[PDB]
Amino acid sequence: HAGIFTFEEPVTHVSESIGIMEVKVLRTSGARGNVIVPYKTIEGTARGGGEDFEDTCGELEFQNDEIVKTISVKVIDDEEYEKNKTFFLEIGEPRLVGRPILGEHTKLEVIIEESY
Ligand SMILES: [Ca+2]
Ligand SMILES: [Ca+2]
Repeated sequence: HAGIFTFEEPVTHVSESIGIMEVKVLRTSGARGNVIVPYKTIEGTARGGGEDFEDTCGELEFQNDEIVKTISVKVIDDEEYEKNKTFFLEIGEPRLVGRPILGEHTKLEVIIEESY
């Protein structure tokens, strides 16, 4: 009963001026025990390392009966006019600290919409 872990949706649009994007990870079908869920950002046409966004990777620890957590990603606005750019987040194999598992949405494409 350890849970099935998922993003809300596989694609999201955010403004280049959003500042901080807050991405949710949901636990469904069971909330028993402490579970570690790895996550990471991956570049698309948007560049990481603090250029278009800040690299954000690590692990979420869900406590017993905890069913939602947040990954906060810094999205960096600029003064250039360009096309919309993309990056990704992924969640990795969950582990107890009966097994927890990944659910429907395990890769998320973020489309950063030019703010002008
Ligand atoms: Ca930029
Ligand atoms: Ca821009």
